Amino acid sequence: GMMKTIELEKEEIYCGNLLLVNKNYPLRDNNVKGLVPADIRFPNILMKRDVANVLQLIFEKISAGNSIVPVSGYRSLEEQTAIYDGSLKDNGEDFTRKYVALPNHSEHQTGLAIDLGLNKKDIDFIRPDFPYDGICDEFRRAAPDYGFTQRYARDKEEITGISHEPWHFRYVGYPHSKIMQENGFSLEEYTQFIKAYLEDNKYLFEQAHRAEIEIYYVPAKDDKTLIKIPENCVYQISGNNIDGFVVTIWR
Ligand SMILES: [Cl-]
Ligand SMILES: [Zn+2]
Repeated sequence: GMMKTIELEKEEIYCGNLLLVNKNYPLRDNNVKGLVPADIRFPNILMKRDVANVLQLIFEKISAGNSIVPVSGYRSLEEQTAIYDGSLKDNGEDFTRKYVALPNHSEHQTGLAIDLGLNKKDIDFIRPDFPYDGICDEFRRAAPDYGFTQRYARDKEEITGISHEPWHFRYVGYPHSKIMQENGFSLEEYTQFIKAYLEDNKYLFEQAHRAEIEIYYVPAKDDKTLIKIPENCVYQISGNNIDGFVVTIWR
């Protein structure tokens, strides 16, 4: 059918589900919209609306009931700064650099990241309990089917700059989360990987109808970046927070 041109300003590389935010690549757009409470039972834990909806789908699918609680979701700049400086004081500099993201380098400031914990009264905010057994592990194994990935694995510490965290999950959206799982990728790795697939060489994701999904990378131009899309497709576009765009096409 008809194709459609999308025109993107360079600053849109700093918006979207696939932002890479880490020590090297800071958040450059503090302007998160569509934050809502993740759950009636925790009004102070906010996250992006579609991400709260997805988190509810996962808890329903695994029958989590009340055994998993959200410990931290969206954090503003002032919250992250207070957490970092308070951890300097309580825990020391080595621990804090390994476990608390720098202000403006925290995925929590995007509304796409969530810290989860077993439901106890004894919950450590910085280290909540989220083991690789039982219901927490059911979540962990279901998560990539729904757009979530465990962000900081032990075998990727040298790449992520952050120590192993059982409890921290990041929404990137489907099928990206599933492709990362199949390949054992951290987000750092996936952000490089997808650059190998340009518009004339798209990555093809397909399960078993369902539907075919194509994904490709578009480098950002200095000014306006031009992307073509079929009117005959649901699509998503995200910046990668560095240098370009990932386009996802549902065929
Ligand atoms: Cl066109
Ligand atoms: Zn976290």
